[PDB]
Amino acid sequence: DEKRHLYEALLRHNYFPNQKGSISEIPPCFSSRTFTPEIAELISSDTSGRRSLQGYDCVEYYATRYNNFPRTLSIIHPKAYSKLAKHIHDNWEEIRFIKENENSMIKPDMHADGRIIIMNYEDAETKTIRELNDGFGRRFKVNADISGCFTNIYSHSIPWAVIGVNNAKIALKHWSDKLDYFQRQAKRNETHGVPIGPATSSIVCEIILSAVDKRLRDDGFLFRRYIAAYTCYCKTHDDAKEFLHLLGMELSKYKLSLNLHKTKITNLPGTLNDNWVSLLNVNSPTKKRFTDQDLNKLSSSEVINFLDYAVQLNTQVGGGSILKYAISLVINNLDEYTITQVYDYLLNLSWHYPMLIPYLGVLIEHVYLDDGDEYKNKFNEILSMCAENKCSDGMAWTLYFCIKNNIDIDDDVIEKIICFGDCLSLCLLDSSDIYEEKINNFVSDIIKLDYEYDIDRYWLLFYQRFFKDKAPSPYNDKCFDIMKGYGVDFMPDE
Amino acid sequence: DEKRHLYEALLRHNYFPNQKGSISEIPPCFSSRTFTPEIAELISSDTSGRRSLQGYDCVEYYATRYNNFPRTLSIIHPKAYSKLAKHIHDNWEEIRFIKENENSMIKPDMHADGRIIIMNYEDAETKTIRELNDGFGRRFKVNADISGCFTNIYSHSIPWAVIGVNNAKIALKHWSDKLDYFQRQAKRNETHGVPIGPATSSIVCEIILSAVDKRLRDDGFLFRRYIAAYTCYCKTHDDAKEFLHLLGMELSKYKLSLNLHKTKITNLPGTLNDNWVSLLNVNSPTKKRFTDQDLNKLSSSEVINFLDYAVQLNTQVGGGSILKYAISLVINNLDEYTITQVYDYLLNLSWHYPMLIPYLGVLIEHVYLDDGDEYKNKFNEILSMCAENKCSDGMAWTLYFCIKNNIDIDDDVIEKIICFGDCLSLCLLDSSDIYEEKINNFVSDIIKLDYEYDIDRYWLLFYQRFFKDKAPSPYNDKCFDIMKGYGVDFMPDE
Amino acid sequence: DEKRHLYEALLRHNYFPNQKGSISEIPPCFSSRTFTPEIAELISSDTSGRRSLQGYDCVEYYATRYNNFPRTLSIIHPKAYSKLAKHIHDNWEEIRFIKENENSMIKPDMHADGRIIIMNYEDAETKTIRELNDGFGRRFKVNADISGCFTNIYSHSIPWAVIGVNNAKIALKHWSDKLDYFQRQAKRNETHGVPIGPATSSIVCEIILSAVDKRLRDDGFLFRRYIAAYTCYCKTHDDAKEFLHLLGMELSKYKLSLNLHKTKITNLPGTLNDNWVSLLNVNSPTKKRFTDQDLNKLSSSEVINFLDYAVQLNTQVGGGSILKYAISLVINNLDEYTITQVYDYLLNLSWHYPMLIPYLGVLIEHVYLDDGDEYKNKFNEILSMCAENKCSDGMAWTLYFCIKNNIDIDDDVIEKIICFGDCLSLCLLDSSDIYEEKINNFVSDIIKLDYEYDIDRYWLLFYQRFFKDKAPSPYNDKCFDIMKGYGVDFMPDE
Repeated sequence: DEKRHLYEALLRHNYFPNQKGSISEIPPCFSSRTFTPEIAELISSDTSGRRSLQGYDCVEYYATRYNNFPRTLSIIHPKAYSKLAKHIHDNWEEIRFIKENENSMIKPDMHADGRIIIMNYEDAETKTIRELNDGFGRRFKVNADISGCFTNIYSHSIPWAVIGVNNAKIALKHWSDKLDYFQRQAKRNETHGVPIGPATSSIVCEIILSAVDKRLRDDGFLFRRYIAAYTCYCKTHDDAKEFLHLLGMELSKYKLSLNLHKTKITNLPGTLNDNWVSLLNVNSPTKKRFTDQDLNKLSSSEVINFLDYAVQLNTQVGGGSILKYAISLVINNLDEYTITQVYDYLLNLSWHYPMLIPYLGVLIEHVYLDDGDEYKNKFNEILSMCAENKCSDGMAWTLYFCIKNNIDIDDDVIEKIICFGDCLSLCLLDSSDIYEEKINNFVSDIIKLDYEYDIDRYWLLFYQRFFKDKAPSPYNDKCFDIMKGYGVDFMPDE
Repeated sequence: DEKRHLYEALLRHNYFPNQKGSISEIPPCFSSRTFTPEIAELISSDTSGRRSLQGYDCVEYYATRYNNFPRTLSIIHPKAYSKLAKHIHDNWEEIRFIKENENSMIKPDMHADGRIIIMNYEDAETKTIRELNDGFGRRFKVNADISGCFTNIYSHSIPWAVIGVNNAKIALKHWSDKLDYFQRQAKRNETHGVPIGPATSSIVCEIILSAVDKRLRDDGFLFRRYIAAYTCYCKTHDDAKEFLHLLGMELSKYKLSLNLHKTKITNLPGTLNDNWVSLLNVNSPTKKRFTDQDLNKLSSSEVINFLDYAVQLNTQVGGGSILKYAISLVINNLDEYTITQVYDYLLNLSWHYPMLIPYLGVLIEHVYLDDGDEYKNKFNEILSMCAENKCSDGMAWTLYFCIKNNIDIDDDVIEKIICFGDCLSLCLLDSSDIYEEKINNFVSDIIKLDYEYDIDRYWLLFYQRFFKDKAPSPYNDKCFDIMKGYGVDFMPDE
Repeated sequence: DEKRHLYEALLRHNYFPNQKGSISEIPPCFSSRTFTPEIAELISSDTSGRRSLQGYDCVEYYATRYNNFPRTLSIIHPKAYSKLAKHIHDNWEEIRFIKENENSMIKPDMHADGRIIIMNYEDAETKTIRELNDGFGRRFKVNADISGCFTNIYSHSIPWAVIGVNNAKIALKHWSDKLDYFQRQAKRNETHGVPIGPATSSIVCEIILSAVDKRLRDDGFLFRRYIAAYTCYCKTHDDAKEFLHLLGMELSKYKLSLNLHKTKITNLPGTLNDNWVSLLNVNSPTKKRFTDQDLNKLSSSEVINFLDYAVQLNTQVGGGSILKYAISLVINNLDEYTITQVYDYLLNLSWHYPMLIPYLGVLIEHVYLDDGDEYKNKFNEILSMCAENKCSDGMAWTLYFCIKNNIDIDDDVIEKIICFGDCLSLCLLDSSDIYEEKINNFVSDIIKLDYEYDIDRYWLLFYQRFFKDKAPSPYNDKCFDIMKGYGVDFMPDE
């Protein structure tokens, strides 16, 4: 069924931040499968325990963007998440109108892997045909962005999108009001904001933005939405300015607004992709597939020169993720002579740009890591940099490389891994079991605070220790106990 | 013979604007062959009829350049053209000194197809060797342009070029005076200007500019002429400024002048082609021929990315016809998977740039045009745009595609095709025979004016209707009758 | 042995300016082998003759850089050079500490060909791995240059580097003091400067700069030296400014200084090579080797378009030797159809850029030089340009092409070859033997001056005439006689 596929997707696949489909933002050690929908029903049914704080906090995760900026992905506390996912499942026949929207490019969809939200998933041919087809006969292309979107979505506006603003205000139960309550329970009983990364917040965002899409559609606008980005194709500048006005009205009705540093009108014909994308692909040494693998295999100077050219292009343009695109272009066709050179270049690029650390997972088997302890000092210097810059995805990926490849990790860099206080980093140090006593000091400092929001901020670490019998639950409810009795592990093996 | 080849070329091949050798400016439905030299002799011999207006007007044709600018090509009225071509033929032993000029790159020449004027015809190897050989040892490259050339060539200066200015002024018969008269009869008995596109005006321009070439040659200048463009190679800046001075004097003697927005001195070594040409060819995915066709066949992403890069390069440089060069680079090596994608990209580019419409004639058989009437609305939206922008070559090419592929054409776009009043468009609508009555209203409005110049502006439409027996001749002379009796058709089949 | 290999290298291989390893700065007609170490010992042992001038002058050679700037390479007078080379040989166990330095990239080393100093010699893979390895984890890259280095190295500071500044000042014999004296005797008994091109001056420069390298090393700086260029990799800007301060102190202690027009701090990650290098290599049509030679063979338009793109890139960037790199990329894979076109393009580029003349030695066999005397006028027009611009390497290479290919050379260009007064040019005219009498006038004007420094400036011409029995020695010492008796020829055959 599609209800069952959504129920699997909300918990087994898209609970953790898993929207990016090329490389994940979270290392593959952390997996949310075995958190089955029946365990979510049992958690929702459980009513024990008393909480002194309204709502639940989230395990935080600062992922690095192309400009090294942090984006705070969140792992919802699972007692607050099981109710939210179960509510979205039970109400799916009244929610699936977001699937029938045609202006939302990334939306819930029955993906084969098990997910429902995968950004940048559709193939290049259809994307090109759509871009030309919608750019047919038009003069201007308007790009608009919602300012926060994740930051300031109003949860009380979830019924406003569903049955209208004034009908919902008069009505103040209906399914969308309980959805608003359950979404609020996900993040500290707070009206504004949604945790970034779970598909439940993507569904909540799609529900609110589908009314905006409906009103923009009914006024005859050619437009597409990519999460919070609206692209409009306009025969004249009348359409260009009036779409911006109508989008501003429709967002302001649901308390949202437009990012005016991201608004720009560009005369068609522009570029189907961004300009740096075609600059890289035109100069890519892999741009032609030769149908024989020896020809497809690249040389040392070819890959290195393309990587230098990508570095200059990112310094000179910087409009997008130039390094990640360029590295994905050359990463899978490396010859054995290249692997050490491109590996060290990736070490250089991963230090300077910590979002490039996941690509280091491709080469680690082919590179002989023992060497003369060069890579040993490299990964620790990266770990120190990720501790310094407060970057969670680079820290977690580097620690996944350190435990998976058994490379030792220094004490002084751990002094800042423990002091940074990223939860997912501390779960990796927790799964190592060598640093049991520095982990114990941190969790004891959390418990001695007697602040439930800090325990909810480190719920993944606390649950991993409780499931590994190294600690008891810090909660008086049965949620951790129902998780552990059924075998829920958020750091599972194969 | 060469006299006979010129006589064929003036009427069968280069009567209509046919100078461009890669893609024609006029669709292949309009062909000037079967207008044989014997029919031209019979037209010249005929002396019947009375005309109230001095001279004849021309069928006008606004072709689109690389910057979307119109250039008004002209189809000379054939009673005024037969006399001109016959006069140039009879006097060819006194005209062929323009063929012996060595500084005129495009000039009358015995081409194999049947033409005598083909711009951009010589191969790249000789052009490169000439450019290096003439750039041997020199410091500066001067580029100069005649301002109007076609716009303000003085017809009375045709004998001035032939026998000298003062000798011709004292002489005021010689063959060049009758050539001046016959050239004036081509365009409304007007002294200034030549109809752009016939080879007779190219011969007239070469006759006048050969004296300029002779004087510049005798003063020891290394220079080449491309229609109205002079390139000079200079050992110092003394040569650079003095060539500009002498060219200004020699043009001002024959009443011409220099385009001073097109004058520029560039220090050698510059670029053999223009800079965007090498930028495209260096980045072209077809730049290396592999001697096997599967390797020569291109992929989807390769062609699309090169086309986006060409769009950015034209937006960023714009110095030449970047899109046409880039499309000619990739057009003939398309794989079957590409054809729909590159076709839609060409639809996007043809709408924005109407000179790119002729390339749509390459792909139309390989594209299944029935579809879901998408291409049906595309070609009509292009037709509306060409009606709006007053672009004749895009209109004529799109109509040639519409009749040849049998795709239907809307009434409201025809409301502006009839209102634009391009003659060659109305001959396509005339050959369709569905819109017989809107054509009849236009020609009746022309005839009711009783202005012979408007009848001469639509002589091709009037002759096509008269030859198809749908209308009588609007002329009291026998020229149309001698044309029709011998079977002259300007819209012939095979 | 390594002492013997150095002794061979100082005289047989690196006496003449031979540091560049791709194409030499001096044509292959001039070779310093057969000037064996035993002849150097016999010259050093000889004590006859009286000289009225202190020291010896050098045969001068203005080589053209990438910006057409002259660099004055010098061929040391061999009586002053044999003593210097023999002194460096005898003291090699006290000099070889410059070989153990790890921050000097170009230094004495046992090369296979016979040299000890070859700049730009190490392979690209190690250079890339070193550049990434030293750029590991750092924020800034400091580039610094010694201002003159060759121009103002203080010879009295040779013992200052060897045993310390104050110890050497108090000591005022030790081996480094006699090295300072012998280095002074090389150039006119002058304290400042070293003749550029002999390896003895490279050894003298390495001796002085190794103390700077030692002090910079002991203060924990990651830095590399390329002759006179220091590159430093810095974790912060504290290291960046403090390295510049310490390098300025260490150079000022040995009387040197920093080129402050060549000092710049660039945030890593920059470019491993320069930016134009990756721009050329990414756009190079030879960037992928196909393992079959027909595929590796290039077409006409491909090479010509890459050469035009290189010309624009050098006009637009100009940061390095863009033309020489681009030509070396395509020079060895030319197809037979290309050779004439790329040859004429190289003629164009050699005229405008005289450092590109040596590449003309690759193509001269494949090009049929007889033709219609086109290349005959080309090489003479180049010879006139090299005479005009006072460029010695272009003159010498063009004359090597003229004598080797037997192409005639005009009298009026020889009027300026004789008037320029480059010594190596006059040795080529001397070896031709046709122009025996214009050579005789020049050497008689030199001898009538009775200035020993001019005779030392043309010692190579004087020795070549004396060894060819066309003239007697202009020296009262036996050095020329011991050279000729053992068969020393500086223009030898095979």
